[PDB]
Amino acid sequence: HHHHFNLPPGNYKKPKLLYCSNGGHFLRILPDGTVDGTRDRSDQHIQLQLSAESVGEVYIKSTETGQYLAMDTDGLLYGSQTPNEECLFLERLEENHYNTYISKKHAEKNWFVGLKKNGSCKRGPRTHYGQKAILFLPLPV
Repeated sequence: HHHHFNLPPGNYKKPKLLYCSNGGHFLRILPDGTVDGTRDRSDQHIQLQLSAESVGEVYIKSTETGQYLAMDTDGLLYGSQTPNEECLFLERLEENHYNTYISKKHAEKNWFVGLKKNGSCKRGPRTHYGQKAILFLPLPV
């Protein structure tokens, strides 16, 4: 493995919001496949359903649109209509509290899901362990 195996304590029974501490945005997957963040808790595209493919490996799906979160070969997040290898993330505990999501496809590169303070997503190569951008908290919908 390229990464530790500390797992968060939550579960996949309910959908969640993924809140990023960095700028205080919720991860959003828009109908046209765009991925960004918003602080609007009333947005209909921030409700996400996580599911485990293997222990610690997840899909992250928009409940409104059905799209899967995915990271492409240049490190950009996008919404995928179908599950593919780019849609699997290694979900881990971080700093004894937060959830992080590493691209499984790009795990050797340490490419994370992350949000900037201005609510734009991070590109994979601009992410790294230690950043605030990569830290999420799952919140009830």
